[PDB]
Amino acid sequence: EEGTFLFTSESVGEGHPDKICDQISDAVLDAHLQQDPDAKVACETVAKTGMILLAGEITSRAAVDYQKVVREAVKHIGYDDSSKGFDYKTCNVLVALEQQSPDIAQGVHLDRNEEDIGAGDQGLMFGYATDETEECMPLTIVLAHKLNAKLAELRRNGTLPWLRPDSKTQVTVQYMQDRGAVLPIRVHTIVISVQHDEEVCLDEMRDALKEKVIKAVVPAKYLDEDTIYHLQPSGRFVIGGPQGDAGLTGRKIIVDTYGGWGAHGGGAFSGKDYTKVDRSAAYAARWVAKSLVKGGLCRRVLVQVSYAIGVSHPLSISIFHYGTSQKSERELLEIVKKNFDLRPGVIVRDLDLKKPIYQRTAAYGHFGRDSFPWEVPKKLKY
Amino acid sequence: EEGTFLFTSESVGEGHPDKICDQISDAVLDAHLQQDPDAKVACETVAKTGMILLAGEITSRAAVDYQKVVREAVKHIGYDDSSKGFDYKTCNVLVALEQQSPDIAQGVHLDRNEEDIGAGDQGLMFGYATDETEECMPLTIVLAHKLNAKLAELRRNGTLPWLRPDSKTQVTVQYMQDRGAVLPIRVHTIVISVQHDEEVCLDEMRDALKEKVIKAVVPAKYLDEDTIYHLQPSGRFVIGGPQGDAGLTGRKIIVDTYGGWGAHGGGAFSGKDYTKVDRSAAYAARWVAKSLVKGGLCRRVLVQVSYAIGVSHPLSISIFHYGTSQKSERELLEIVKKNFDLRPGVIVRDLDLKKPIYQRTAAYGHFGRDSFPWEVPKKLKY
Ligand SMILES: COc1ccc(-c2c(Nc3ccccn3)[nH]c3c(C4=CCCCC4)c(-c4ccccc4)nn3c2=O)cc1
Ligand SMILES: COc1ccc(-c2c(Nc3ccccn3)[nH]c3c(C4=CCCCC4)c(-c4ccccc4)nn3c2=O)cc1
Ligand SMILES: C[S@@+](CC[C@H](N)C(=O)[O-])C[C@H]1O[C@@H](n2cnc3c(N)ncnc32)[C@H](O)[C@@H]1O
Ligand SMILES: C[S@@+](CC[C@H](N)C(=O)[O-])C[C@H]1O[C@@H](n2cnc3c(N)ncnc32)[C@H](O)[C@@H]1O
Ligand SMILES: [Cl-]
Ligand SMILES: [Cl-]
Ligand SMILES: [Cl-]
Ligand SMILES: [Cl-]
Repeated sequence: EEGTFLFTSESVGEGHPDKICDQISDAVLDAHLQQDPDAKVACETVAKTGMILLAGEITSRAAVDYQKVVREAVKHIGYDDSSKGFDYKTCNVLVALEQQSPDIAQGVHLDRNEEDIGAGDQGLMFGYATDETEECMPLTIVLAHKLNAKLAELRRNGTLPWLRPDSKTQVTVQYMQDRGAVLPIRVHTIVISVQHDEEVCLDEMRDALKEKVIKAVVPAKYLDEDTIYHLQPSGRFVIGGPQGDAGLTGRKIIVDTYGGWGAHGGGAFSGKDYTKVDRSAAYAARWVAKSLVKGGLCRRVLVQVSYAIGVSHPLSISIFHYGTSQKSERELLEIVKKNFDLRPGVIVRDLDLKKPIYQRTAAYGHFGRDSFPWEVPKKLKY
Repeated sequence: EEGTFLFTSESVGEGHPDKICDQISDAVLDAHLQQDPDAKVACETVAKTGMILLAGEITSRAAVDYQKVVREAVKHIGYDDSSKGFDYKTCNVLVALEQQSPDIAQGVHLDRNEEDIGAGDQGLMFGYATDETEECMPLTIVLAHKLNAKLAELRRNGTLPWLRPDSKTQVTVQYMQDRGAVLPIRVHTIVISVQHDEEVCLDEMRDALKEKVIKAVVPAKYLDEDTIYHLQPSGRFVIGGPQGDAGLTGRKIIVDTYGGWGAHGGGAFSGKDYTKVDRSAAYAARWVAKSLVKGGLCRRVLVQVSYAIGVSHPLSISIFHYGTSQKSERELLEIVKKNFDLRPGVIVRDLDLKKPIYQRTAAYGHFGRDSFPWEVPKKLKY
């Protein structure tokens, strides 16, 4: 119908090779933070057949056993046997980690008061919130994440023992306009691809994916006789994980955020401590956006911030409310400036960003879940 | 003023470590395509001190000397001596490349007519165009790219011989609304950080960056006494390239596209042949968007497509014109469907995507430059 449109988002499972890397990078970060809350961490992970490589820069007082940390993360994901294509017990773990560049350290944080630490890099970051779900997230990405979580649940509980950890999902929703906001109408198309054992047949998989995965996740009111299902569309997915496709940290940044809604500034989250504004300022911007929506000021909002390396205050803060506020964007920006301090050395205090909770963020999206500090709205004064 | 806002985009130079990886990945792709136009290539590159690692999946009839291809790419970028932190002559080149998964091959392209080849993965992709510049790109990202290009020019011509290849820039523009379109007013803030030799002092660098870089790129009509300049804001950037910061392919996807404008579906471009719709469908979507703007149908437009692995036709196509067309989005979508075929096996023909031109795309953005096929608008019939 006129005024309607389709929009698609995707998500991936815990054993998707890029997500393996994000989780390992954040397991490394958490291990450092457990011993040194001020650790400077920039840990990239690369995964291919039989290999996890850590590359990057860490300056920390912690003593971290990288072999143990990496292998325990892979064990948790479920890659525990050569029959599955990857095994935490027997893979190669290679480490190419150096100290943080002293030139960066001197320009960012050396001899600086914590509240006045400089941004760890330049960059731009966005925060988004939408009233279309209680958790202020787009329905497309929420459903896509939940489909992957359901696969992992049914794998771990033994219901569908042919499942393996590598999966991808994609959800297309038909939306209608509503005064600048968007309203989901129906699910138009669902894709699910998941790695599987050599014995199970395609028809058994497709039936299970429809009846035990989709129907257990997606409300029936969104599904109808016209909904299109692409279930195991490649026909065979026995080879998977890093053996099927190289993984790298920071290659699922749209899955990690809003599924394509809002906007993205390009920076990856995993493997980075709070001085890297790619993560901390994106978390703070989500917190601002969600606070504006939960505060009743907007129904939908996009916030941009930006930084220069070594400079503590943002270079720019901007807000767009899609026509969903009675207040001008100028007024909302004044409210934001009166209620939030987006220096990284203040964000760290407000969002408790030295705490080792980051591995938990590294699958199923960083936003919309589990009442992390950036998901608890701030009560606004104005 | 009310109705105005700030917006920031960034770009990076040819020697930025992530961009080094993109360029190497596409040098590898081009080397394969020179000998085997049908090569299946998924080449990731990782860079750290003294190391280029290639990881991924290639099935090809070509005989490629990876040592030579990698080292020649690094030579071109300018890393030719240990004094600069990296040297093509003496770095380590490690290769962890396997064949493409046979399970992918059978589901995507084996025994398929070329026009009916399946998408090489699921995913979503966007194309964007804006009439604010002749090349239909946002001014923020165009200026940011041009600042990095100017640095490389002045490095290569010996004017500023203290420059090294690793650089980043960022441009904040004040915009005003214009009937759904956006109109740039002035440059609010510029950041430039660039790697340099041990001898040159900060004041010499800052003066040169203002007088010989910014003033040679940014029209004076956009600069005024209030413009803020953050030039070498870290104070020291002698350590750079992969030694200062690990690089990975596909970690500059917003730099590669629209600088944060429009939208992004998450997929990286470099190192991938045309069957990977992350690249080919994003290129085709840019071509659609630019064709609509150059055709006079819109002033600003965002196109989304999406795919399932193994399926040739897009699962969804959607268009949003920001209120800048007299035609409804429904009508524009009908025009697009009548004029474009977004199957990957047709895109390859329309955009000549077996030709080895990809290394040229891998710095300074994939869009808005050099009349690549996706930048030449299609004449639309309706
Ligand atoms: C008066 O009330 C409203 C409420 C919403 C909108 C609106 C909208 N209407 C629409 C109507 C018919 C057909 C297509 N579209 N379409 C979109 C999109 C897109 C949709 C499909 C392609 C891709 C971008 C987006 C968007 C999504 C992600 C990232 C960036 C932008 N926003 N958006 C909107 O706000 C307009 C007016
Ligand atoms: C009637 O004519 C128009 C023309 C343009 C707009 C408009 C707009 N007005 C605006 C006015 C005052 C203050 C802030 N904003 N602000 C934006 C933004 C953003 C701006 C700053 C934060 C981040 C997103 C974006 C956008 C950019 C990148 C990615 C996604 C969305 N689009 N956008 C628009 O279209 C509205 C009406
Ligand atoms: C399709 S692979 C990307 C293309 C691949 N690099 C190549 O060489 O063609 C991308 C992701 O899809 C999933 N995948 C891998 N093998 C697959 C298969 N046989 N069927 C469906 N999806 C698959 C995995 O999640 C993988 O990380
Ligand atoms: C600042 S580094 C990212 C943080 C880094 N990984 C760490 O360990 O803190 C990101 C990019 O900024 C640039 N960069 C590196 N050293 C820098 C310095 N001393 N001053 C300014 N920018 C620098 C390079 O382009 C590099 O790829
Ligand atoms: Cl992927
Ligand atoms: Cl949006
Ligand atoms: Cl970077
Ligand atoms: Cl935009």
